[PDB]
Amino acid sequence: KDAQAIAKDMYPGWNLGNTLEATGSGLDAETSWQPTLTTQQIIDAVKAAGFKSVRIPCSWDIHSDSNGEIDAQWMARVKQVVNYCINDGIYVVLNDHWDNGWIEVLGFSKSSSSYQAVDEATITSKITRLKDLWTQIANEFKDYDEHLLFAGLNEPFQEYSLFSGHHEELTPILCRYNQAFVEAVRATGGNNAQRTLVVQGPSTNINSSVNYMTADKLPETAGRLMVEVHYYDPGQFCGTFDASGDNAFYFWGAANHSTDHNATYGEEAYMLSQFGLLKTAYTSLGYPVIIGEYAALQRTISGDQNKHNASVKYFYQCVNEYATNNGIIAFAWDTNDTNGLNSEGGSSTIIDRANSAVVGNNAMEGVKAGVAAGKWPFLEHHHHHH
Repeated sequence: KDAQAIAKDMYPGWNLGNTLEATGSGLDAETSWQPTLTTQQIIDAVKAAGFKSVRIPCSWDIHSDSNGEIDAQWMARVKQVVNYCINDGIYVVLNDHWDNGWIEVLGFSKSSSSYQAVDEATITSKITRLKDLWTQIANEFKDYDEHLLFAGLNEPFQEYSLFSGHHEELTPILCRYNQAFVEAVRATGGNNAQRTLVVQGPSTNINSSVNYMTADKLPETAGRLMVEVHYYDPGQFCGTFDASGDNAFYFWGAANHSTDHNATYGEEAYMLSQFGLLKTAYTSLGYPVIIGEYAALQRTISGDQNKHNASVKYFYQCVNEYATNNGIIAFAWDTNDTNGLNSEGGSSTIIDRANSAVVGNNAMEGVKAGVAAGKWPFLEHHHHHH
């Protein structure tokens, strides 16, 4: 089944956050940034809640030896986690994540502390490492069917203090990396020739992506390729910046404002506009898009708790409704932080992994409502049964 075919069955998505991407060297890294060892029961709970796809952030360079070989025990563990999903018919988006910045930062600057332009030797060196890691991964997973997707990178050059203002310069480099990932995986043949692969836009940023990474620059024609961006506007509601205290947003959506801590930008019209850009650039041209991460903070607040809860619901609802309508699959960022939900600072956690249950009921209700309201657009060249 090709990208259009799987996309329509993929929404809504969920992330196994703060898990396999942690930058530890051992299998214990899985429980280093969150507490709960993944199990089949946990993944069953993700399905039971209504999610159809799981993105698995995963680090690999950090689990490699000095010759670049990925630890066999790490690889076996990632495969077990993938298999929990595949056993349930869940689609999996397995990536290479920040991974201590080996490419996310150092593919684009020669320094992690200040911006120092890379040269051809750096770029070709990073291409070769990227193809090495992806050859290993792809070969390991070669016999998995279309339920397994690979995503080559995560948030290329997202680090603002280094890369702000350099997106035009850096996007052509990212296009080379994305092409390298695709080439390496396709070369391994077998199901890997036919698997849908996911390439990332500049800073996984909508505006930069649709500007600098137009469809003619993608590494394959439409068919078995998707494009990934992330979506965290407005950051004071979503958790990326200025998101606790006086500058935080607790209320979101025209109908949900309260006494104070109201979102002042980034509400429903803004979201719709942004998602529309992705339709125009990619999904209308036969490249499904994944919003690989999004979230809102669910908090406990001293003000109007019901209005905050409604705001969280409504945000998840809008993301998933507007994504579906635009041929976009959205994946909730969830780090299994149950305690933050009981504080002003909040948490985006929906699944209580330790109890294999939903604890983020407002967010979850919103996801469900959004998916239900959405109408997936079909871009076909032949009759399908429907």
